[PDB]
Amino acid sequence: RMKXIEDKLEEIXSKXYHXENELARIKKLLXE
Amino acid sequence: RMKXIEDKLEEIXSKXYHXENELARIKKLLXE
Amino acid sequence: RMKXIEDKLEEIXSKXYHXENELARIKKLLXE
Amino acid sequence: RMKXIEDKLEEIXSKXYHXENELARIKKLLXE
Repeated sequence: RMKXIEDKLEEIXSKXYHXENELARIKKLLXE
Repeated sequence: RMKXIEDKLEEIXSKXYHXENELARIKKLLXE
Repeated sequence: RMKXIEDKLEEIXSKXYHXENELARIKKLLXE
Repeated sequence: RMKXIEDKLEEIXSKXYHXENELARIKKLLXE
């Protein structure tokens, strides 16, 4: 149930870091 | 619980703006 | 509540089309 | 309800593989 959905949403937290970091992978291929 | 999941989904709202804006970062590296 | 979370997850459906289509924006900047 | 939300979140699992694989599409356009 409810708490163990909340603790899936706080995984989908991890995937929305890994969104950020692996876009910021691409920006720094495109970079400094 | 339920309402404070809904108010996580409306964070995952924020990450799916930041999807958009930081793709639209890349499109404008690739741009005008 | 429950049904109106389900009908947020089936928005986050829409954002995970717009993931796809606006990556496939970038692939076709990078293209045919 | 609850279990069939959990089994939507474990689809949004599939979309956050397809995030990964179709970014890693772009990295290997940009590549080896």
